[PDB]
Amino acid sequence: GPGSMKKSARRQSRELATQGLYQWLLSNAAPGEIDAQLRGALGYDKADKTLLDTILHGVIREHATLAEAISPSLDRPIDQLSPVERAVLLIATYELTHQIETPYRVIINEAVELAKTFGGSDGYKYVNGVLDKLAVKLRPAETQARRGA
Repeated sequence: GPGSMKKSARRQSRELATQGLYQWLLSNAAPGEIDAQLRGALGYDKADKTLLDTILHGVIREHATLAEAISPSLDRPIDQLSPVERAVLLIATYELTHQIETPYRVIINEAVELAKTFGGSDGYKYVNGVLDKLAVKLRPAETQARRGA
């Protein structure tokens, strides 16, 4: 399973978890509703840099299944967690799992691209603004490099 050659693989599962815990404390939705994301994507077995390769294939293949997996994971239908909320949370986390060290630029870009259909004029700025706040802490040097042209 997880390599964890020298230092614990547990870090990865935490970096995955912080997404859900953030959405929890930030969106202030019911614990289980958000917790469900891990019921669909079990972090334990996938928490390690070796599994990431497995994960990207799971992204290309099981993206749709993952998105749908939220509905049977709860006692309630998929739409409980608002369209934008779930759209961003599930995809961003699934990517984050294998993109923990990847530029927020690309992750946010993709998130914004999805936000188009879900939130449109509000959504694309909304998702940028919410992720930005973390990015300025997890990658300050890059966030300070704001190039308009």
